[PDB]
This record gives sequence, structure tokens and C-alpha cells, in this order.
Amino acid sequence: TLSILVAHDLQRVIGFENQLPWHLPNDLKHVKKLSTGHTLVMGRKTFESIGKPLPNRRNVVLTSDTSFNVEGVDVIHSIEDIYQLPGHVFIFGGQTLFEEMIDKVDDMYITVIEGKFRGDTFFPPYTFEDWEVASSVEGKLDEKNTIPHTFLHLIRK
Ligand SMILES: NC(=O)c1ccc[n+]([C@@H]2O[C@H](COP(=O)([O-])OP(=O)(O)OC[C@H]3O[C@@H](n4cnc5c(N)ncnc54)[C@H](OP(=O)(O)O)[C@@H]3O)[C@@H](O)[C@H]2O)c1
Ligand SMILES: CCOc1ccc(-c2cccc(NS(C)(=O)=O)c2)cc1-c1ccc2c(N)nc(N)nc2c1
Repeated sequence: TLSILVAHDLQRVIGFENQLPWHLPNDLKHVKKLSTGHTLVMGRKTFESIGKPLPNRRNVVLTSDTSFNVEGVDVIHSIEDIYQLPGHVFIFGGQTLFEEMIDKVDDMYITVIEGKFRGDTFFPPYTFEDWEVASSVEGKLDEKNTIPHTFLHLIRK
């Protein structure tokens, strides 16, 4: 299975200055639950933002840099390489990867951040005419998680 995993705000903002615009621990819990024991494919900038491979899953980085060889990370140099990866593969960002893959993936696991943030990178437009809502679950708010958010699982029609 090939899936997108993304958090985007009401205007599809996903990033600002190579980091997430929001602090939302619940989204990370969501990422952990979905991707632990599976595979993440990410662009080079996204990887450098995180700074290290995420534990307990396969981390694959897409880059044109032929000098890229980082411990605990597998490297690929083409979109076509993604299709050779076994198991459940999650496209993990950033904007360039999402743009390249939104028409190819089976489904999407979106955290809708129900706010309007300043962004410099965006998730591409999509329409519910193309995507069935498999589930929609409101995130619980507390002291640590103060921005309303909704977890959507969309499946291509
Ligand atoms: N909210 C979210 O769900 C989320 C998730 C991930 C990232 N982000 C945000 O997204 C932003 C980064 O997005 P971005 O688009 O600037 O960068 P990105 O997608 O993370 O990485 C871009 C880089 O990926 C490589 N790449 C992409 N397609 C390639 C291809 N077909 N062949 C070879 N290399 C390819 C290139 O690396 P080289 O230049 O090294 O060749 C390219 O410069 C940041 O603000 C980050 O915080 C948000
Ligand atoms: C571009 C910068 O983005 C990040 C930086 C740090 C961490 C992060 C920090 C600590 C621990 C973990 N691991 S965990 C708990 O998520 O499994 C991740 C996670 C993200 C990050 C990266 C991609 C995504 C993505 N595709 N989707 C969603 N819903 N959230 C993300 C969060």
C-alpha cells in the first residue's frame, strides 16, 4: 500500500522556514501509531528538518545528491524507486514529494489543523469528489494540545 501522511491547516499550509508551523504533540502520536514498523519516504529538506531517521521504521530519503549516505537511512534518487519498496509505504513530505505523489497514492492520512498559519509550503489542492472519507476523527484538546484538529483517512474513489 502507498499512502500519503500529512498535517495541513485550513488553507493547506504544511510548513514554514523548513519546520512545522504548529506545536501539536497529538499529531506526532498519530504519526508514531501509523508508521512504526513501516516505511517513510521523504524529500531531502524534510529529512534535514528532522535531523535524524525516526526510530522503529524504515526511513527512505529522496535526493539528487549522489553523496548522500546517512547511517540508518536508505537513499533513493528517483520517484520510480518508491514503487520497488515493499510493505506499507507512507509518503512523508514535503511539498515537492506531495505534489509528485498525490495522483499516485492509494489513500491519504491527513491531520487537518483547524487553524490559519503563516506558511511557505503547501499541500496541493484536492477535492472530496475524488476521495472517500473512510474516517474522520476529532482530536482531543487538552493542556498540551490546544489547536483543534481532525484526523481524516481518505481513500481514492
Ligand atoms: N505538515 C507536514 O505534513 C509536513 C511534512 C513534511 C514536510 N513538511 C514541510 O515541508 C517543507 C519542505 O518541503 P519542500 O518541498 O521544500 O522539500 P522536500 O519535499 O522535503 O524536499 C525537497 C527535496 O527533495 C528532493 N526531491 C524531491 N523530488 C525528487 C526527485 N524526483 N528526484 C530527486 N530528488 C527529489 C530534492 O532534494 P535535493 O535538492 O537534495 O536533490 C528536493 O530539493 C518544510 O517546511 C517542512 O516543514 C511538512
Ligand atoms: C518537517 C518537520 O516535521 C517534523 C519534525 C519532527 C517530527 C518528530 C519529532 C519527534 C519525534 C517524531 N517521531 S514520531 C513520534 O512522530 O513518530 C517526529 C515530525 C515532523 C513531521 C514530519 C512529517 C509529518 C507528516 N508527513 N505528517 C504528519 N501528520 N506529521 C508529520 C510530522
